Amino acid sequence: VETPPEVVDFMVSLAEAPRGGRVLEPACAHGPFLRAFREAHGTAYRFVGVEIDPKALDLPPWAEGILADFLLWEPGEAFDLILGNPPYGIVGEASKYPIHVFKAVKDLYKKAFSTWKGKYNLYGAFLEKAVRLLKPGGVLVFVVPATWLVLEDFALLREFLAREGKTSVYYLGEVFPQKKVSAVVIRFQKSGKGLSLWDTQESESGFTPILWAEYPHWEGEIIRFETEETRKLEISGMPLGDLFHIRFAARSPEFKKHPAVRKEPGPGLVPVLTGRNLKPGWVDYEKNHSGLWMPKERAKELRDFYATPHLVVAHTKGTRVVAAWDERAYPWREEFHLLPKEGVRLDPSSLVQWLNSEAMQKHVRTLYRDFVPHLTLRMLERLPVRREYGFHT
DNA sequence: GTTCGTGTC
DNA sequence: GACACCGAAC
Ligand SMILES: NCCSC[C@H]1O[C@@H](n2cnc3c(N)ncnc32)[C@H](O)[C@@H]1O
Repeated sequence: VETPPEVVDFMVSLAEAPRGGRVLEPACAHGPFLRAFREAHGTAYRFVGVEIDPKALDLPPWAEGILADFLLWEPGEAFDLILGNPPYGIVGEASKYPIHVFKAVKDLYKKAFSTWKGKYNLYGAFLEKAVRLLKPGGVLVFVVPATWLVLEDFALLREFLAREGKTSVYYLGEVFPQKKVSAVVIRFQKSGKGLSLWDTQESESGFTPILWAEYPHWEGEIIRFETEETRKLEISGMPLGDLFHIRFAARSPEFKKHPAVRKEPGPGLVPVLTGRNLKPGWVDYEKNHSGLWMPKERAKELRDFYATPHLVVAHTKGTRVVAAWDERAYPWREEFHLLPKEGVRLDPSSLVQWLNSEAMQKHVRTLYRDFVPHLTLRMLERLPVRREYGFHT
């Protein structure tokens, strides 16, 4: 619920409004962005803050305060400038997710937002809402998690931004103390088109932006930090996804409902493996991390691919490629499981060595930095491997 | 069928 | 700060 002063200062340096313009801080609490903007650019604007919690709303006389759910709020008139730090979190059951609303409210959210996809996130909804509240040519400056650059849940959001105007993304990374989030600033303007990607560096003003790459024809594709070397490697090889079907492991409740699964070791039973069992180039078949055991030979009932040795790639070891050949064909409750496409003939050991290579680790760290704590399917399917006869590049 | 985000030390 | 969710969500 806080933004560091130098993140505020950076964002205000990116903000613009015509004089007499309408300036809005959604989820405002005491209105730090309104205050910072007014300090920097003076008093000749109309300042509005929207806050859902009356005990949090605390603005000076010069700002209009509104007590409402920003996501359901409909002003009479659109805005010249919208800035701030929206709330984040998945709306769902408290046992698993942090954002708790009545089902009727979540239904209203899904109705209001065309970018709502999968579990989605409050911050996605705040972005779509803000764009919708902009006058043509209006500017939005938000600080949000980096996850929307790459994740499937945000594909509709990226496509929406791409067609609604022009987007600049500035990577900050993990700049909130005591908060484990890699953050970006988004500067969007409701006009023109394209994407500009910027790095940043800490400075006495706060952050200095460094232009990284421009994508004038951006249509909502995943956003990555490309370099000469990442580009060269990709074109030198072919995508891993063109050689393999990529599946995910059966999930924990699938195992818990299977008649042969037990919560205890026993004769003829094998541990159900998790990501903690997967190592670079080998599998630990000994230690049980799942709390579940089953007859090895019945695993194929959950997914057919459990029946034979195959390549397993890690999902939750950060931005890394950690791969092994599961020669025993054990049951897995986690990770990616890669099955060769028709007529593909490879050497498991060669491919494993390549995927685990220092070169491959550097490749993914460059493109995807710390946006998310996973190697995702979208990243995995693009990993460059040797070109194979029958599908070159 | 598979996605996504603090918890631990 | 490295290494992990795991199951409610669609
Ligand atoms: N802008 C700082 C971080 S977001 C935290 C703040 O947003 C508020 N908030 C959470 N959800 C909101 C919503 N849907 N509409 C308006 N304010 C909201 C909280 O009350 C809190 O003050």
